[PDB]
Amino acid sequence: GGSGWNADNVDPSQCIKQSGVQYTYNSGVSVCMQGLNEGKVRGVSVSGVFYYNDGTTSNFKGVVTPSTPVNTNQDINKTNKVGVQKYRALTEWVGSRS
Repeated sequence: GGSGWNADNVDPSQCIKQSGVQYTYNSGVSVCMQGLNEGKVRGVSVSGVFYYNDGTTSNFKGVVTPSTPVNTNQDINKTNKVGVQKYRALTEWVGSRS
């Protein structure tokens, strides 16, 4: 039987918003704390990759929690020197499978 709310009907891309170069958990949204409050979630996993025209890629993975933010501000001097061509971010629910 269906239990009602399913973290599957909520996109994790809207649960976490990126500000400048920082990631923060949006607890101001009832759905985001709905799963965290029931203990069916532990937060949202976010990964970021910086593509450098130098043909090199860096990948930093971390978990965004209302108490632990993730900064993509890795090496801006390298990016300001050559710049970033494509930027990709992946967001998945962390906790119960599916």
